[PDB]
Amino acid sequence: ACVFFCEDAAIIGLAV
Amino acid sequence: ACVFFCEDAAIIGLAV
Amino acid sequence: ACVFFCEDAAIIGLAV
Amino acid sequence: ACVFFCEDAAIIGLAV
Amino acid sequence: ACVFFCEDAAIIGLAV
Amino acid sequence: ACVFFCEDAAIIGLAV
Amino acid sequence: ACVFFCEDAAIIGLAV
Amino acid sequence: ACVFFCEDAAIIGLAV
Amino acid sequence: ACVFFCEDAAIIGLAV
Amino acid sequence: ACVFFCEDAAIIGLAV
Amino acid sequence: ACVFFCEDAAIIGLAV
Amino acid sequence: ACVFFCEDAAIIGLAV
Amino acid sequence: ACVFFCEDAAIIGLAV
Amino acid sequence: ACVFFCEDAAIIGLAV
Amino acid sequence: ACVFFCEDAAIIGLAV
Amino acid sequence: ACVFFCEDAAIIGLAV
Amino acid sequence: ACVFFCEDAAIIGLAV
Amino acid sequence: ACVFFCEDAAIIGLAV
Amino acid sequence: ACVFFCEDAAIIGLAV
Amino acid sequence: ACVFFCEDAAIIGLAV
Amino acid sequence: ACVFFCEDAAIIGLAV
Amino acid sequence: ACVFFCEDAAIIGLAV
Amino acid sequence: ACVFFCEDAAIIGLAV
Amino acid sequence: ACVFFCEDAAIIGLAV
Ligand SMILES: [Cl-]
Ligand SMILES: [Cl-]
Ligand SMILES: [Cl-]
Ligand SMILES: [Cl-]
Ligand SMILES: [Cl-]
Ligand SMILES: [Cl-]
Ligand SMILES: [Cl-]
Ligand SMILES: [Cl-]
Ligand SMILES: [Cl-]
Ligand SMILES: [Cl-]
Ligand SMILES: [Cl-]
Ligand SMILES: [Cl-]
Ligand code: NA
Ligand code: NA
Ligand code: NA
Ligand code: NA
Ligand code: NA
Ligand code: NA
Ligand code: NA
Ligand code: NA
Ligand code: NA
Ligand code: NA
Ligand code: NA
Ligand code: NA
Repeated sequence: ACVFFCEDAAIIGLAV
Repeated sequence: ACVFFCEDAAIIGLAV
Repeated sequence: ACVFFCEDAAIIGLAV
Repeated sequence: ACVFFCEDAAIIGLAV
Repeated sequence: ACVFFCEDAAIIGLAV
Repeated sequence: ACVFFCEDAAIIGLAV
Repeated sequence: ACVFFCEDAAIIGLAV
Repeated sequence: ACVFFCEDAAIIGLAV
Repeated sequence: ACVFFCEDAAIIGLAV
Repeated sequence: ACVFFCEDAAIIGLAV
Repeated sequence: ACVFFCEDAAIIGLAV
Repeated sequence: ACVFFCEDAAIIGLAV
Repeated sequence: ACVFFCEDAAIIGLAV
Repeated sequence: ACVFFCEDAAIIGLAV
Repeated sequence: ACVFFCEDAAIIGLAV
Repeated sequence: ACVFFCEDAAIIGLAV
Repeated sequence: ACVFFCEDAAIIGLAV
Repeated sequence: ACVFFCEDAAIIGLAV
Repeated sequence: ACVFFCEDAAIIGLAV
Repeated sequence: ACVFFCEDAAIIGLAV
Repeated sequence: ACVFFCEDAAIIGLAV
Repeated sequence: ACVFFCEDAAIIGLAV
Repeated sequence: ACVFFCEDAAIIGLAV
Repeated sequence: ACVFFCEDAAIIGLAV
């Protein structure tokens, strides 16, 4: 999996 | 948001 | 039927 | 491995 | 127009 | 929502 | 079913 | 060969 | 006509 | 560079 | 023949 | 530039 | 892992 | 939207 | 090219 | 906008 | 205290 | 002075 | 609190 | 799990 | 060694 | 190559 | 010593 | 100036 930094506001690293 | 194609197996586009 | 790509977030093909 | 696109309903990618 | 993916089998892109 | 592929010309994805 | 991409030419998505 | 996506309607992948 | 995917950066479908 | 599929709505491949 | 998308990592189309 | 999908065998995207 | 579409030219999906 | 770190050289986080 | 942070375990930035 | 890193507990990025 | 970056998937800073 | 990470889209460090 | 990155030299993360 | 940054030499992220 | 991020205030990277 | 973080003003990553 | 982030492609920290 | 990450222990960002 990879870490992405996204927002939809909090910007969080998501483990995907 | 963006679409990522990842697996952890099913490979799915995730809306992130 | 037709395939639509939708999400509610995994994007999946739905057979309509 | 190979990716297949199959109805499981949702049509998704599957890693074989 | 929009492109639809439909089957009646072959799945065909349709110019609509 | 669903993604459609439509000519607006440029053919682009559209989120509905 | 699975979608296969085959030609016999046109390359056709097949609902299998 | 290359794959082209053309319509004359159905949009067909062509093995060229 | 055929669809080509080009950019000049958004990649768009162009109807040729 | 890479192609990303994002929206902010049109979903477009961006050459980045 | 059919096209399968496989990797051993670049994912390539293989003509089977 | 445009992306083409061509057999080089492996079928790959090529930037022209 | 995820698939990314990048070029450095061939554009290929990389399993990462 | 997401932040990507790319170069085409300066490496910058792009809001996409 | 872009830097991605992935694991398959060590998590490393990959130049892709 | 700017990104701040703040404890909300979880320390997260916040877009202002 | 120390900050650790953990996830259970958002990766957050945890104050320990 | 302090460094803030802002964008108006490249995210840059700004010396304040 | 928020983390600020400031210098007066060393650039120091400050717990504010 | 948590990410640690440790010299193994190369300093890399490690998932625990 | 590992790098830890701790405060006792300044948040300091520590070579451990 | 290596990444440096330098003020050019904007502080940006630079590939050397 | 100083840490530089370099690659020859994984980007690693190098202790110099 | 450039930011360097060095230790003599604490790892300190240095404004150079
Ligand atoms: Cl139909
Ligand atoms: Cl695999
Ligand atoms: Cl949505
Ligand atoms: Cl034609
Ligand atoms: Cl056949
Ligand atoms: Cl280009
Ligand atoms: Cl913004
Ligand atoms: Cl402490
Ligand atoms: Cl200050
Ligand atoms: Cl995990
Ligand atoms: Cl390089
Ligand atoms: Cl030193
Ligand atoms: Na059917
Ligand atoms: Na039909
Ligand atoms: Na056939
Ligand atoms: Na034709
Ligand atoms: Na037409
Ligand atoms: Na053939
Ligand atoms: Na504290
Ligand atoms: Na200064
Ligand atoms: Na200060
Ligand atoms: Na301490
Ligand atoms: Na040392
Ligand atoms: Na020093």
